[PDB]
Amino acid sequence: PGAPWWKSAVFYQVYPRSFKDTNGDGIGDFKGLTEKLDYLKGLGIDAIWINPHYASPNTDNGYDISDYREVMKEYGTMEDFDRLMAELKKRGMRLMVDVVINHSSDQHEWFKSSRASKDNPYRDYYFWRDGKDGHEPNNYPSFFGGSAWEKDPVTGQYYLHYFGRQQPDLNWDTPKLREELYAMLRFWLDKGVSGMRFDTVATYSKTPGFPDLTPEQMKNFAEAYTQGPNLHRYLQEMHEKVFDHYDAVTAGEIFGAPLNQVPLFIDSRRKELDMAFTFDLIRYDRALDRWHTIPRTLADFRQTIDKVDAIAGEYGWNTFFLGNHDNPRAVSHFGDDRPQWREASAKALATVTLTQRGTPFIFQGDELGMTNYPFKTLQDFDDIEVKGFFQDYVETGKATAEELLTNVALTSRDNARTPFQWDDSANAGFTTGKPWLKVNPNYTEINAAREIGDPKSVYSFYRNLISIRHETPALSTGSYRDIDPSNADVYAYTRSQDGETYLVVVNFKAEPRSFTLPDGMHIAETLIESSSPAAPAAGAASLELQPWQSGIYKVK
Ligand SMILES: O[C@H]1[C@H](O)[C@@H](O)CN2CC[C@H](O)[C@H]12
Ligand SMILES: [Ca+2]
Repeated sequence: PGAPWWKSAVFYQVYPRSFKDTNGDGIGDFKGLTEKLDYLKGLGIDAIWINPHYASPNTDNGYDISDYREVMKEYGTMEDFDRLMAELKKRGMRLMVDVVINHSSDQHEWFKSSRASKDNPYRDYYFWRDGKDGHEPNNYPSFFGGSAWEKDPVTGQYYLHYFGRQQPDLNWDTPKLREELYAMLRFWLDKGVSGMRFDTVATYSKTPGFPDLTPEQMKNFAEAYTQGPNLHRYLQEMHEKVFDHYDAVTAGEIFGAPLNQVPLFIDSRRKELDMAFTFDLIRYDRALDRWHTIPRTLADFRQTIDKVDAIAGEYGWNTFFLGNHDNPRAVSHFGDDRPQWREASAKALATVTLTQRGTPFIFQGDELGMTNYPFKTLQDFDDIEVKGFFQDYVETGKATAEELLTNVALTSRDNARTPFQWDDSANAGFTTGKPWLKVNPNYTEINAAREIGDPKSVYSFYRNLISIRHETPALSTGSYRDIDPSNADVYAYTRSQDGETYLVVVNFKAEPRSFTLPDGMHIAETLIESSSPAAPAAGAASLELQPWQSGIYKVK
């Protein structure tokens, strides 16, 4: 046969709100993105995943949708969206949109209607329950602070919201609701979108009766929220009624679920979703409370990647990324963002990202080596999630405001949301006004204009890597083997296909290291290296590595 285009594609994630402002209000928009398509095409991007672009009050920057058929006012008009679509097609590029249907905004007409009385036809489009013992219906906590149940004086009942209080969860147990969601998907699919990514797909099915979580379940409530008994039945129904009739690739953001459950969502035979977005790797060093970090090593990094790759089996398929809108900057998180190591570790991480088995997603700015932001106060964070931590940990006295600041500065989602650094003009050329979130001061040295014409820049390294992955089948769809899962200094692995085998070797330490190839394996050619003064000699049986050196080789 032949593998789907998405298996060998290189994606780029665009967080519109922080990509390019074209009208000075401080917020990125569609015209800004459209304006930059040549830039992304020049980088080598085959497809783009854009975060929510629908009408929204923005309590959660797009993830709280008030109208699924209207574009977000801040991003432009439907006309602008259409133009973006057309310009993408002109360049033979594809678009993947985010689909948020676990919950809607509390400003969506379905909710306004639903909440008005106990007897309207939209009551069951959401979850309404009586409280118990003078308290909420049960002990369900919300990811964004306090209880997941909010009382509404109009009826005396509580509505469910796993996330924000203004993000009431939709009721998938109601057939009419499901049908409205399907009609909604076709609306966008009919416009030609090539892919759909489903925000927290594993939480659609709620547990019948809403019994309290046990003390143990309470310790990782996210997991219990992915245990609805009708989850896969709904996902299968959605595929049968919708995707079965289209040519779009589907991807699921499997948030909170144990890795062993992943295959149920992506095994092509099950006819649910095509690709998986998991959190195991990107949160491999994150505490349960989500704002503390736990020390880990390369050994933990690779072993996690090893498990994730393994559950894709023969019929499944994974996405791979080191960054996104919900996590700290890749170079800061996995590399070394100190002035003297930022570029070297950034290039090394790029080598990892583009040689992994699965479909790579490059988050905007990582091609430049962008870092975390130097937050000084809790007020420097815009994120609703941080407010949630304050409510749950500072007001309850479990931690001081300074403790929260110290720790969340390294885990916050806002680290990834500061304006993309185009050049060194005001606000790194992101806007002519005041950015919605402060630009990182390091924009004077880290910016696209400065790296674009520099063949030694992190940008060029990514471009060269993308070019190379595109020309080497084994690097996309080939098998994967970790040479030594327990090694905490150097990450080395092979990718193979149709007799050809490649070797990737990446030094994660800021010191010289050595690597001996597996018995009987020899360097045949060097495809590329970063931070290396000399390529190995043909036939080499070992490698000498500089601090943070990376390389892709064809072996024999
Ligand atoms: O970005 C968030 C968003 O705030 C919510 O709609 C929930 N989603 C699931 C968790 C994932 O990170 C994503
Ligand atoms: Ca704007």
